[PDB]
Amino acid sequence: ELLKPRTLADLIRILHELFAGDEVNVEEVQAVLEAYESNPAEWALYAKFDQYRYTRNLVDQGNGKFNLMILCWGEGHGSSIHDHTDSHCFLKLLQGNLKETLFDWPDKKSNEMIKKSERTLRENQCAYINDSIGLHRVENVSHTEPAVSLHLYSPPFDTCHAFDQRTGHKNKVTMTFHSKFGIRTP
Ligand SMILES: [Fe+3]
Repeated sequence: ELLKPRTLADLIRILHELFAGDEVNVEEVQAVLEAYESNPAEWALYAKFDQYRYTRNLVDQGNGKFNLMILCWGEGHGSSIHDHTDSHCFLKLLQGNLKETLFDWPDKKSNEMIKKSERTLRENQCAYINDSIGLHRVENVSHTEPAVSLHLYSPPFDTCHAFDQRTGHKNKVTMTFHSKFGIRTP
């Protein structure tokens, strides 16, 4: 029985129920994430920005089944084209807008990675991606509005690959958390 999360804490409790087992009902997780109405007071603790690039702020470790984090994107901040390390990845906008550009997996031959499509994710919308679907880049293209997004990855992962748009070549990157449970972790 999927009920509307009343608060971020309620959403976290519901997610612990949806990940109690070994598999993931993607549509139900996406539905509950989308149904939570962003309330800035509830996540202010995690909204720690950096002037130079987006930050990753861990909110919950999902009893080992998933990492729930909040990403804070300053104006013009964006990610690399990347994969998701054989994990499910849900992205819900809490504030602002983000541009998501989708790319297919490159072939072994060096070549320009041409985008398949792009879309604007708006406040409260939840997107989903996994390696079977493809790769993506996420960017806050706004010149005046910082963006904040809520991400859930299952299983949790600490590394992924960044892809060079000019060649398709990839390199392993290790993800680092700017804060954990509201505490800056330098
Ligand atoms: Fe991603």
